Amino acid sequence: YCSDCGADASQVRGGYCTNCGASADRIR
Repeated sequence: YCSDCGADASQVRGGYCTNCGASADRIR
């Protein structure tokens, strides 16, 4: 998941969370 908004890991792409824009480091 994305720690900054809680979107599902499957929603990251190109090094960012494609929902809220967070960087890849914030995924857990």
